[PDB]
Amino acid sequence: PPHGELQYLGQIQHILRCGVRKDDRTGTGTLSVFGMQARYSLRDEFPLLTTKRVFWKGVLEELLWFIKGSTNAKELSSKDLGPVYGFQWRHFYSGQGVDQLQRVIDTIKTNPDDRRIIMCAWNPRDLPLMALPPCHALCQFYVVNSELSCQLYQRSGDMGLGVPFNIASYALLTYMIAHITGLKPGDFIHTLGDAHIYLNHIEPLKIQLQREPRPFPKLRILRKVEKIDDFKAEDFQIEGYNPHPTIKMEM
Amino acid sequence: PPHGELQYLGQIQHILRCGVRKDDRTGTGTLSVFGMQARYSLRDEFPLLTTKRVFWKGVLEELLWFIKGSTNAKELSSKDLGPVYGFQWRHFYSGQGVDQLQRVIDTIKTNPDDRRIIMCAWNPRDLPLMALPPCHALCQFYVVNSELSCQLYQRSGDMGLGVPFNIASYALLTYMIAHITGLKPGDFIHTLGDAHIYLNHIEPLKIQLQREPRPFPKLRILRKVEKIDDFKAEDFQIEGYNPHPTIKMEM
Ligand SMILES: O=C(C[C@@H]1S/C(=N\N=C\c2ccccc2O)N=C1O)Nc1cccc(C(F)(F)F)c1
Ligand SMILES: O=C(C[C@@H]1S/C(=N\N=C\c2ccccc2O)N=C1O)Nc1cccc(C(F)(F)F)c1
Repeated sequence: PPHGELQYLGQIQHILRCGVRKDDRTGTGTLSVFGMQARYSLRDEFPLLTTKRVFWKGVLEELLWFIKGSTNAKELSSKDLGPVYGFQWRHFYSGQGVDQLQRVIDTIKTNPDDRRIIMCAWNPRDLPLMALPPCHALCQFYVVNSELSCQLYQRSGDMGLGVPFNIASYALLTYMIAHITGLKPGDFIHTLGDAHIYLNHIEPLKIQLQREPRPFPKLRILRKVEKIDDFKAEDFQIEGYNPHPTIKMEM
Repeated sequence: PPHGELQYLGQIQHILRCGVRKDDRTGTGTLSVFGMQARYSLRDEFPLLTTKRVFWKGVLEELLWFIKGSTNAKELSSKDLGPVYGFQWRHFYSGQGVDQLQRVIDTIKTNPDDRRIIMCAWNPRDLPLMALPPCHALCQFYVVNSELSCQLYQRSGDMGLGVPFNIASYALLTYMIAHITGLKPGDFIHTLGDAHIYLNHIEPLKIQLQREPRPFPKLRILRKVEKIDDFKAEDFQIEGYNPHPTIKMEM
């Protein structure tokens, strides 16, 4: 079985070769392809990329912050709001609004075959801009044979910085939900609309491309946890993570 | 360049071999895989499948009906509400609610680089069921180099009946929007969550698999059209459609 990270490497390669020039909101140069998908197994492994060191601690901490429902930006001082944007996962507050995350968990428990196990995230800058603002990301969950799978659709994906961080974030989220629903993690599927590489990330990425992936690490949850709000950073241990060196993509 | 329909055939094959048994809402047997994607070129061709005759007339007529915003079910007598569900494309009436379709068209015109060119469809049975009900489908548009591309994400896809019909529907929609925005059709990308085959469709599909695709036909728009509401069925001509025989999938 080939290494899942090869998908990510192949997508970078594909964008470098066939990507077309396209400006973003601020007009600052990307190579762009529309429509991509990769599948990462979560079965006795965890897709924390190995061709560069991924900031796992920030992944964990930021996900925990989102599961809390916190809007205090400084409440996230664990030592530009993207790329996960989980601000409306819990409320739209101790009972005000729909709780998307809790609804996902309950549906998985009350009707695992449901095709509507879906949670959305919005870029907060979009909210005052218009009514019925489009989500930045939709997350769909899926259960078969006691395995929980997750598919993330992002309307756009920064391949150098955001994507590897998002792969780890939603994989971690899936591990958490599986844990509290008594299921085993299955697949994480990552699907993009506008998949793009910033011009200034090109050379660093060309170097990363020449690196050989190493076996993905494992994620262990060290305690028995009951409710999604109960997880702490200390309950998690990444083991066997042997990545190539950090790459600084200069945003 | 291999025939795009081969993607569809390969996905059927993949579901037959690796699909797992999963019940739907009514509990009536499918083989299921989670997460799929196919890309169909719209450049001087139109992805109306050839390994069985696709009911083009119903495709066109139903899309036109949705663009109208009609809720009179009998208003669609052009001779179970799925699989497109375009009921909220225009209103949520001559000015009441967000007009998703018109907003897509305007954004394409006022800011073609926008990553938020998105329109959603809901299964109407979901609406009274809960607040913030998940869409059945999200449709994202994308513009580069005067080409309009479209990606449809469906939370679930009936591979035998719904999928081929949806491929033609969203391809047609893309042709229409391109026409009125002065762009050329690019790619239609079809992405599924729960991609599935009903048990009773298996044998018919196994037979369809042994059929060789023929070149896709072309779609011609016969008149110069200005606003999306102005299209009529008569403005469209499918040419060079030489499909294998009709296959009845017995729902
Ligand atoms: O600096 C960031 C940016 C993070 S990091 C990120 N994406 N990371 C990608 C990434 C990280 C490590 C290795 C490879 C990667 O691609 N997205 C974010 O929102 N977050 C942050 C972390 C700690 C503290 C602070 C604060 F609060 F601003 F000081 C911010
Ligand atoms: O019977 C249908 C079902 C259509 S057809 C469809 N999907 N078609 C798939 C398909 C069609 C032709 C060939 C191959 C296919 O896979 N989905 C639908 O909603 N629609 C219809 C058409 C005309 C008239 C009526 C009415 F109003 F009920 F009488 C309904």
